[PDB]
Amino acid sequence: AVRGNMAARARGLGNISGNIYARSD
Amino acid sequence: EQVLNLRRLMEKYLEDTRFKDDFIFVAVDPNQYSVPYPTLVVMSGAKVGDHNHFFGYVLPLVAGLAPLPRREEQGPHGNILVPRTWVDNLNGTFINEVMAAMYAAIGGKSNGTARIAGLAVVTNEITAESAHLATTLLSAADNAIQTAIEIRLGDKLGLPQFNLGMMASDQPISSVQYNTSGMQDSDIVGNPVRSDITVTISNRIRQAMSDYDSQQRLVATTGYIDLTYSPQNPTFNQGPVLVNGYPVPPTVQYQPRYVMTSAYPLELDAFTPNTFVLGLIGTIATLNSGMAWAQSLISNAARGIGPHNPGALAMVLDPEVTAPLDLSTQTNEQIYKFLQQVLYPSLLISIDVPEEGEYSWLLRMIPAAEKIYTGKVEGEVREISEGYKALYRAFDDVTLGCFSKKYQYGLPLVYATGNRIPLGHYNHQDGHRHDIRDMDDLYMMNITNPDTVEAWEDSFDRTDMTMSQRVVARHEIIDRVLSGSWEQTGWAMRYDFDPLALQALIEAAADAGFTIRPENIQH
Amino acid sequence: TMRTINRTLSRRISRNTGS
Amino acid sequence: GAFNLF
Repeated sequence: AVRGNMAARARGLGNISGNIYARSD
Repeated sequence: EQVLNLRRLMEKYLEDTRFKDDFIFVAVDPNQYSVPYPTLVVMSGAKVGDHNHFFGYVLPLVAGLAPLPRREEQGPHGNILVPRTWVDNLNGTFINEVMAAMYAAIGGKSNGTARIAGLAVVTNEITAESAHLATTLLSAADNAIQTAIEIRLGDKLGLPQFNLGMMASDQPISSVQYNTSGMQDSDIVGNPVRSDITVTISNRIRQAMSDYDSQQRLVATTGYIDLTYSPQNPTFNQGPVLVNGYPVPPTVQYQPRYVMTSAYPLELDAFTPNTFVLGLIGTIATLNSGMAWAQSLISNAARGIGPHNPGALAMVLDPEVTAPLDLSTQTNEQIYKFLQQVLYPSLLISIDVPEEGEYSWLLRMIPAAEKIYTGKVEGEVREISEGYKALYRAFDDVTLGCFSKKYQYGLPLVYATGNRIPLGHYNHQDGHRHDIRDMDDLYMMNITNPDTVEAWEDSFDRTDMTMSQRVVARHEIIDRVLSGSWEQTGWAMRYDFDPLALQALIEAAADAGFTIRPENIQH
Repeated sequence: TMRTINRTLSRRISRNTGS
Repeated sequence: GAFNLF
């Protein structure tokens, strides 16, 4: 067979919305 | 004699306050009940209408007893011996005996109703000089009982719950600390917990006229970073792997993973699932602020050769290399460039759920939401389970009803990995006790031979292996590595979240008027 | 609002007491 | 089993 976990790659969180951060001034 | 001392200390502490008659203590011992260990039960009641409702907290004491032996099981090839711990002896008979004792304590079935609100095992001896531990246990039991009462009867008793609307007139902040040398965090019993990354969420206050500055700390979270083997197959005539719509170098074969180990309040008196959701939101927001999670590996690389050296990946990168590389003389950007060639630019969010402990009652909701649909016959639309409903309701209530508009009802929220993780501690060479969870993939790469690494990864990844086989393999590897000088205390299970659900939750929190300003992020 | 959260969501036994 | 104990 083939070693490794294939489902773990698809569950990664890449980026989130930028509106959660407080705006300067 | 452990039950008597603990009960005496609790009663002595309570004798001076105004809550003398609010608690009932029940002692259960094997000489009259079918229980494996001596236990103490702390009970409290609440009255709605003309009915009484009682809730109890169970505290078995196992200090001074012999450890459990191994059990022989049935396998595909033959018979295997599986290790066991204290929690394995708490079956339905124990629950029935505890319920019978609780009912006998209050007077009978006609005097009210009784339910179990939590369970925690105490592995340390209790003497006549342990007032602090007794006070902490009493506080934890009271918090659990009050939270259960609120959850069950808030609508009838008019008891509110935390939500993001109470932080509208203030400025939340966050901070992160990377520490890996010295003592670690401790639990209520006093056992070490791995605390490689610590995140604190606070609130900023300024006086209107006097211009004074102060802050209020709410909750804290601890965890660490692990690695998972996940090679990419280009030879199957498939498209290239895209992360955030960007291709990756062909040499990347490892996926970073974040594991949460604990969460506790700092100045808040009550800890509810809503507070846990707030802490999770804060941790997610902080950890993604400019790739701040790689700072842990960058800092770990500054120590040089050691069990946590990230330079062991040089052997993966080049087969000719046979020794870990030393990166203590490289700049931060050089280390980042080196890491970019072997690691995926993404993070996996996971959590360890203990089978028993101080906050197991709170954290048991995550496993309950893994099963979405009950197989009951339906007229038109399939029925949805109760744990999923509870988790969805908590998520929607924290964000004031925006999660429902952002996320579709019925989509997955939690996945199960199927790995059972042991809990314990061992003696470190620096004179302190360290968490048994220090043994990970990097430790095997830096300390052991590639065969052990392959066996560890196969045990963590193979799908044609039962739970007992994986447990036996990991136990054998740990015993061989540590020469048998360690102690086990319990079990834990690992679950991970859905990234789409997390993104929807972040968007809903942003849409509710909640913002956070990290204060410690560098570069 | 956040200043008196312990009054709104109170518990009988508190871990911290102060001097 | 512990999660469904009580």
